[PDB]
Amino acid sequence: AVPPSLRLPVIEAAFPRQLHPYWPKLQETTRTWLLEKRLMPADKVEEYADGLCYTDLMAGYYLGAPDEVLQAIADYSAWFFVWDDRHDRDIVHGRAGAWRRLRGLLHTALDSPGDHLHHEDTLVAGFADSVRRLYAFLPATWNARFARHFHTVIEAYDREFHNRTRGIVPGVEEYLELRRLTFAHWIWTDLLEPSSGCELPDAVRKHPAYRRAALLSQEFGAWYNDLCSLPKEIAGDEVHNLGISLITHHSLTLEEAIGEVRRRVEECITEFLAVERDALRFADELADGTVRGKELSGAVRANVGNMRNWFSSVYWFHHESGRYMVDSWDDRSTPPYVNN
Ligand SMILES: CC[N+](CC)(CC)Cc1ccccc1
Ligand SMILES: [Mg+2]
Ligand SMILES: [Mg+2]
Ligand SMILES: [Mg+2]
Repeated sequence: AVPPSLRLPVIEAAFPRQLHPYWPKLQETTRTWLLEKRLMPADKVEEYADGLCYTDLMAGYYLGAPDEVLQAIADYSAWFFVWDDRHDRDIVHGRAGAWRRLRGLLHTALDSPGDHLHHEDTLVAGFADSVRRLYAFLPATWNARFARHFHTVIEAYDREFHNRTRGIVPGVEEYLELRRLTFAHWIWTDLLEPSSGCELPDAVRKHPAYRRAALLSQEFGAWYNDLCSLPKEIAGDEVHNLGISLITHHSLTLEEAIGEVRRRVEECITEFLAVERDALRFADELADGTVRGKELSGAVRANVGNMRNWFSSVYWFHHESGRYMVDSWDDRSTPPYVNN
């Protein structure tokens, strides 16, 4: 039973969950990978990894992905959670130098992952391994776009580091802009393409229906994370959360902020339903009788289907994952699964 304040009947009724058939193998393979890359200590991997549901989250999203593509995405995503944890810990412990160096190494590795496969920082080596594998699926033009997007993500994380160190809470619009980067909207959107086996031409992926459907899917995910992770984030002195920006710059109470975030989340769903019709119509138009047209149509249709799957995957992930279960921690400011 989902807590009343977080429950979204529309998701539960109109966005039925899906699960990729590779999930059982995926869960164990990512667990092994976390252990082999030493991204988490062995006993924490044993106690916590499965319960974190990181593979479940990706397997409920990129339906139809080749197993190897799903595996690389899942490893990358688990890495990404561990990076969020590292960033948090560096901030909490005032490790400005260690963060600066990691930030620099990630920019470098992103451009030449092969060279960093056995780097001394296991977090960098893990990143390089997943990124090298992601770069092996589609042409270099897709790789360059992924890299362009992720350079931007790294810098958003740096801005977060400085906000939290300088005690700054972003304004609401400032936050909403930053959140498209810290949640990595365009990375998850990029990864739809290797999942359906086709780098989409700019003309296709920048079609206003495709763009808007892709945006709304990610806005839902980010803002629903904000709604559900708010307790953990308040407990851990995190300042980046739509609710926190509203309490700060619009003078709402906690109750009022939760309500306003919920409303913005619900609106995302019905805005998506409307644009989804246009995106699927676009998918139909691409099927003009030609082989290429059919390829493009099928890929857009699969991608839009997965933009829809993201809603239900993110929704349930927040109620299933140990990551947000702050009520169960002895110290609410220090999640048990992070390296402190
Ligand atoms: C740190 C969390 N994460 C995933 C790695 C980084 C952008 C965003 C996210 C949170 C919850 C669900 C889905 C994505
Ligand atoms: Mg976080
Ligand atoms: Mg974060
Ligand atoms: Mg959060």
